[PDB]
Amino acid sequence: MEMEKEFEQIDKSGSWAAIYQDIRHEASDFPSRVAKLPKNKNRNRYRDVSPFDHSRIKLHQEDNDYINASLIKMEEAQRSYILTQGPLPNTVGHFWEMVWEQKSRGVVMLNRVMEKGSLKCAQYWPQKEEKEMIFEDTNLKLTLISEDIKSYYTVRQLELENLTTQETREILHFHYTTWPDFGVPESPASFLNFLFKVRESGSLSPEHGPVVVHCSAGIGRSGTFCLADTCLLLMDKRKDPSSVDIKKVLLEMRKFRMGLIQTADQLRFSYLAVIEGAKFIMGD
Ligand SMILES: NNC(=S)NCCc1ccc(Cl)cc1
Repeated sequence: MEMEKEFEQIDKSGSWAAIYQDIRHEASDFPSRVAKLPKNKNRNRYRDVSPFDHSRIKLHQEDNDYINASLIKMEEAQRSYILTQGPLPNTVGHFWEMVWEQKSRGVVMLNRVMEKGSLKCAQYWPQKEEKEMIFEDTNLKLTLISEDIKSYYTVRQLELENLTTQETREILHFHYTTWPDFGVPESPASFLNFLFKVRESGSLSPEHGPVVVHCSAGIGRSGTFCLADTCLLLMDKRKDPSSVDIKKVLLEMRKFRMGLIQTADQLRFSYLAVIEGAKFIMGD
């Protein structure tokens, strides 16, 4: 059912809460036993947000291989995403180890370090060229190369160096800076512009490892980013773009990480972004 019509029908009937709860009821439940081991309590920002064992990213070390991060693999769209929490003071080194090991080109950040007067994630990247960061636990060096500040987002060029082998790579940091402290944006225009800048970079393409995407918990804003991308790609690929069912794509993605899309307002915003983005995808 053409999603724009399904949209006006849910809006006129005011049933966003009822649709959202049906998704929560049908969603997959898989074990997260590694996440709940006592040695990992300080590796988790939230007690109720864990990666499933079957889809979790493993760090390449014999000691403790655990990070709060999941591989979302979309078979028909031919896209992969890593979704992760905002790094903690004791997981900043693990975060950059995962970027290195998975061969990612891009990091997508959808939150500010401080929101609502509290810390939502660690200051995990350098703010001045001349003041580089060293992570001694994972033997990595990170340098700020350049920064381009726009009204809705910032793009940064970083150098990550594996101090063990002296190999270096360029990482792009895409930072969406204007998501409001409460609710969702009124228009999806600046979010869609941001998604098209990430795509243009090559960060989402098969010649690199998966893009790393985060917010505070790595399920809400992060969920919106990957749901919109995948839905617009399927609308480009299929003979009938009106066959794309956003609720079915979201349940497929929830097989790989729990809780993706945290509120009925984030679900409505996801429909709005796909509907509006399609008026470029279909030829404009
Ligand atoms: N416009 N001229 C440039 S960018 N020269 C090279 C500087 C550089 C670039 C990328 C990385 Cl990862 C590290 C260092």
